[PDB]
Amino acid sequence: CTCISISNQPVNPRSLEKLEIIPASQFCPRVEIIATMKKKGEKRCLNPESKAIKNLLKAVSK
Amino acid sequence: LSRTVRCTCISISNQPVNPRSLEKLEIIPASQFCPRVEIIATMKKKGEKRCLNPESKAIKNLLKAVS
Amino acid sequence: VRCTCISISNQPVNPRSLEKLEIIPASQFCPRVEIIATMKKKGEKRCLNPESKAIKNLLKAVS
Amino acid sequence: RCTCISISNQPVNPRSLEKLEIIPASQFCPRVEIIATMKKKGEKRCLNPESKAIKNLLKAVS
Repeated sequence: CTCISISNQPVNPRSLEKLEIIPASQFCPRVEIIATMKKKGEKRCLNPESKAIKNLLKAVSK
Repeated sequence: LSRTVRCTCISISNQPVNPRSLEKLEIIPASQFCPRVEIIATMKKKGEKRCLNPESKAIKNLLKAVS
Repeated sequence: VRCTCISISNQPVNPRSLEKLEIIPASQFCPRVEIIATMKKKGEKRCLNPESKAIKNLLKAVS
Repeated sequence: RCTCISISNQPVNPRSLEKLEIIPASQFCPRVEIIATMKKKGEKRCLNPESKAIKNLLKAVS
């Protein structure tokens, strides 16, 4: 897929420009949570398993 | 200061979306370029881009649903 | 469709802060050319003047 | 991680283009990319930033 490497690193919501979620397609057996950081626009993936993701979305809501 | 450009969504839809029909989904929290969160649903069919109303209680379950 | 540009800046673009640059030719619900530039920092967008020449340069300087 | 996997070779009618975007070589994708969004069925297509045509096409669409 798009992630060459998933990250277990925490990401502070307030540093999120746009969070992207791409459910398992027909040519990518697995979920993909790509975060796009503000500064520099750093793009890194997120381990779908990690627990903080299980609430990072609820965060980017307000 | 005042913002130069507009937000990405002309309209936000209250209609719910079946998680399995989503091909993508992206949350874009506010900024001083679009002072409000825009939830964009990218459907599988006709690569259409429908925006979802973050207010809709519907667009609060669709996220856990995708993972 | 609509025109995303509320404004257009005559300021010069940091050819190296240019995260991404879009060129939306004139449509129907937006009868004009819009040149949007997203700067890396914060990923903030800024419209550029398509009549200006800063474009002949910048645009070319980005390929 | 890059957006463009395989840049296209065949010419894009300078008018039949709905939107064009340039992403200069970044710390997240070593190469200057050019995605041509097509009106009809809004297909997406990576152009070849080298074809002398492109250099001119980016000019024409302004």
